[PDB]
Amino acid sequence: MIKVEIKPSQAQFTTRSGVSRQGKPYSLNEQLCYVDLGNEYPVLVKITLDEGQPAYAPGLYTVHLSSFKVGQFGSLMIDRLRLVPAK
Repeated sequence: MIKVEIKPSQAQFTTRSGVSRQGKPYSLNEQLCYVDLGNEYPVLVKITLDEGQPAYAPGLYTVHLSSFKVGQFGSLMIDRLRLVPAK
């Protein structure tokens, strides 16, 4: 479990439907690169939704280390480029 600090500056959240788009069944809601853990201020870490997750909480959120399928995919890639767990 890792923590992120998705600031409200770009914390837009659009509820995703079952099928928002034939290509992408769920809408994307990415914010910025923020993590509550690192050298000091939010390090550069995005909680890439990757349509596998919705936007959650503005300001502060947590990007699970297991914020991706492990073993089932083998990679934390499912929709697009994803960042490894912050630490």
